[PDB]
Amino acid sequence: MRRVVVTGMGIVSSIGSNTEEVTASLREAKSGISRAEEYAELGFRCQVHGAPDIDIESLVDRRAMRFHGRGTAWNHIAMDQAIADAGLTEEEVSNERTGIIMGSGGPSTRTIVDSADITREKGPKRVGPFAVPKAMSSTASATLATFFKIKGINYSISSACATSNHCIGNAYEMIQYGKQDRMFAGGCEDLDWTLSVLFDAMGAMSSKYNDTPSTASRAYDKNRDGFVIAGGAGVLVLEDLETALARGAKIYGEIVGYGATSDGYDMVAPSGEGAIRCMKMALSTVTSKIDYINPHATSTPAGDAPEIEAIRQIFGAGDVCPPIAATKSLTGHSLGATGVQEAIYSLLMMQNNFICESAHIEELDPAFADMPIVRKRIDNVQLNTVLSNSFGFGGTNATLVFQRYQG
Amino acid sequence: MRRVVVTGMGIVSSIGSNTEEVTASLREAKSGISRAEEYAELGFRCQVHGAPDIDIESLVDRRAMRFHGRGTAWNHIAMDQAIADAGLTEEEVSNERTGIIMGSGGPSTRTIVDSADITREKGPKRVGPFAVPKAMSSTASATLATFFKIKGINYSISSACATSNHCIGNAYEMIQYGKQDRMFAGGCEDLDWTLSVLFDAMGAMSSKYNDTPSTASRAYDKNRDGFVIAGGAGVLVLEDLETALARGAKIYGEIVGYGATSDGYDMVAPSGEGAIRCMKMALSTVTSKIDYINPHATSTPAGDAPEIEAIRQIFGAGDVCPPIAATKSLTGHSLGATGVQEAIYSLLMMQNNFICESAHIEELDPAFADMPIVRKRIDNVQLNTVLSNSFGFGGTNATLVFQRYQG
Ligand SMILES: Cc1cccc2c(N)ccnc12
Ligand SMILES: Cc1cccc2c(N)ccnc12
Ligand SMILES: [Cl-]
Ligand SMILES: [Cl-]
Ligand code: NA
Ligand code: NA
Ligand code: NA
Ligand code: NA
Repeated sequence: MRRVVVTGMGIVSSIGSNTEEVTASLREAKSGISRAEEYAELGFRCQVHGAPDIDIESLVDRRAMRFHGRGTAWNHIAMDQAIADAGLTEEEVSNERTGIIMGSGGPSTRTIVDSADITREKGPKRVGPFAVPKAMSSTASATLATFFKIKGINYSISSACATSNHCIGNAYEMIQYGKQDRMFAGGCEDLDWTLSVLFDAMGAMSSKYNDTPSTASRAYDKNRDGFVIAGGAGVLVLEDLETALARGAKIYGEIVGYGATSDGYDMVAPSGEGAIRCMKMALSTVTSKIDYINPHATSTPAGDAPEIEAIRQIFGAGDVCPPIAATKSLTGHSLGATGVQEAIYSLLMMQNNFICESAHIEELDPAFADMPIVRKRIDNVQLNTVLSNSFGFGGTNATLVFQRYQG
Repeated sequence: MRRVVVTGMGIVSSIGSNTEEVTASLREAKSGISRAEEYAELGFRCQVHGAPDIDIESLVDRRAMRFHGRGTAWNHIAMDQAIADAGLTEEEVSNERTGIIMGSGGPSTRTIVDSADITREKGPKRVGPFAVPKAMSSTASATLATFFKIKGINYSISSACATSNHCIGNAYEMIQYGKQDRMFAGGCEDLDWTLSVLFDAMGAMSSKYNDTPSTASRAYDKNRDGFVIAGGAGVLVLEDLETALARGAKIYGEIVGYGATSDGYDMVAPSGEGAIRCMKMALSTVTSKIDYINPHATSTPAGDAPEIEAIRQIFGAGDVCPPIAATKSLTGHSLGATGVQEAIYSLLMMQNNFICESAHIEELDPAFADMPIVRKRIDNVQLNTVLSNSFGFGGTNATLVFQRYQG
């Protein structure tokens, strides 16, 4: 099997509109969470969100927007960034050896609702002719494959909050097996009340910090009370190692492990044992120690703890366990975009020799007092191997391991 | 790479609620298309659909339905059928070597719309706590993986009308590469006005045959005027050959080729050249002649023709080209479910030594007069290798080739 490297990155996040902004937010523990006035107006319990701050119309032209919902428009921006970062020519983007696996946890719920409303108010014709590619689950792959003239693989994987970890992992497999030489991999999610209300209704989102929105997401805090929803996108350019070396690519890291398993247990709550099998699967092909864990940890009572137990089972407790820092405390949870964004955060930390604080821990949950949860940013540290978990509703687990390339 | 066989099938279709019913409809060219009174009431141009006729509550118990939209409920039925057909034990369904790749072209649009309506009329709490797993793009994999206690791979692929062909192909790869020994693969789609209107609004669906609904879908007819939308589901059980042989499995066929490519051209219209590359990819691993083509052909002016040209380019014209019969003329188009259902139709035709009529051709389009489009059912024919195309919006192409197992 061939070796596979990351040669370019792009991102739209609640903590920045490019990799430089995101790096600055990570370093300074600057929260991306703000008040969602619209949620309050509609009567939600949770009134916080992680909203990107980016001018779409300035970055994607009107005709290029015809088939984009907002999530996929953010994904288009991230794809332009990743192409520019990788320094790819048009021929390197558009060829039979180059594909795309790009997903979202849902399609444009906004498009679906607006369409139903306008059908009933003004008639079906007034939905307009461009709604299907926004509303279908493959929206992220379809829109980008068509616009960027992708000729190789083209489809979406979805797996809830695991979505873009599986997209990256499957794209890794395509290259390992020799089916493609370059892949664009990642995903996106719109941020819209028509999606967010589904989570508010299940009581899944934070509601006791509405008056201090910036600290509402607080993985590992004793008083965590649910996740904070976000939108955005991310893209990695992946290449077989020979392709990357021969063109003088930047190598942000090598993908050295991928795990994918299923709990077969509960729709919302993780089992823990599935996560253990997923991490062991990712680690089975890794020879070096892990220097940093980017957990799934979403700031929920029932979710943060089984993952910590799974980490304990594999790595042990205390100083022998890799440092753990939950980026969702700053970013919230962007569903389909989470996995790829967390890959990017981890690669940017590796590039810049620091591990961010696991933010907003005012009082550590005593269940986790034995674990190396990062309470203050760690500087001047050389990270060589990093592990990121994403887990999703339906007991779906994905883990990725990235390594600094040194030959 | 390991050999991979189909050991069980399940189906919910507009032309039958199990494989026996479906076989009878294929043999007798019995249309599954009927009047959609609701579409007429809402002011649609198209007033026809392909609706399954199946009593869900009699086949899936109430607690088991908690997280199902109607499409995934049909998918659950198809999964029960496929497990029963394969004769699998509980241990054979639930183990680390057994996974699920199960998709839909969209999630439950009904759930999304109902949720938005009830939020605005009665408040967010009244959405209830079970909406997310119905509304997310991974609904088919999440619900079934959780209920059937799947422990291996668990995710969805989506690619519009290519969805379940890619699900089967990726599951085939998992087994070929040795990552899993058994996979449940397929997909589903609900049938609901909140999805159908999106297609009516683009003018994509048949509207000139509303007074004769049974003949509205008519691939290759000179007067075809758009596709007819349908709902349903299908499931294949896939196994590595040694696993299948050792347990005395039924072998409905061996998967011997898979193609997946991208047009990189137009969002709605196929390019043709992408399809040629996809078929060549599927055929690159096939040594036998193709005895039957199950085309993508959806009964659209702009879609049926480029595929015919691509077939001509690969296979030639006239008698040297494999017989072509468009099952969508009977079934309509079930979006996420199409691929797997067409695999099942093709395997059932192979099992029963016949090729169905390509139905409702009152006047053949003269552009296709040189091609072996089946005008009357062909009996007493031994089919050994069959090819099925599914293509999707966003220029996404998938082709599967199945072969009668003879060693
Ligand atoms: C199995 C296991 C446990 C803890 C750490 C590991 C590592 N760093 C590489 C591979 N396997 C590992
Ligand atoms: C390339 C090509 C053209 C036509 C038929 C074929 C077949 N039956 C197997 C493999 N390749 C083929
Ligand atoms: Cl459950
Ligand atoms: Cl286009
Ligand atoms: Na309105
Ligand atoms: Na992570
Ligand atoms: Na109402
Ligand atoms: Na087909």
